[PDB]
Amino acid sequence: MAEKAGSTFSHLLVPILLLIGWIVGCIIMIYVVFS
Repeated sequence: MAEKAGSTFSHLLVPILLLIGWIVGCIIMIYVVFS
């Protein structure tokens, strides 16, 4: 979309945080589900 790195990182930053949150939640759920 934007050749600018700053903007590029910001654009991907959004989806990066969302994806990370899902991963973290999964790990936790497993901990609780386990015991």
